[PDB]
Amino acid sequence: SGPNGQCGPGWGGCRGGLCCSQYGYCGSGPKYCAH
Repeated sequence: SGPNGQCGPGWGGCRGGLCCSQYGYCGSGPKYCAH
């Protein structure tokens, strides 16, 4: 995953406590995990 937390086709997914946001950026919270 890129240094900014980029997730998706070529960077990878997010960490266990992290989730792919609607902007392709890894983050925590229900607003990032509960997409």
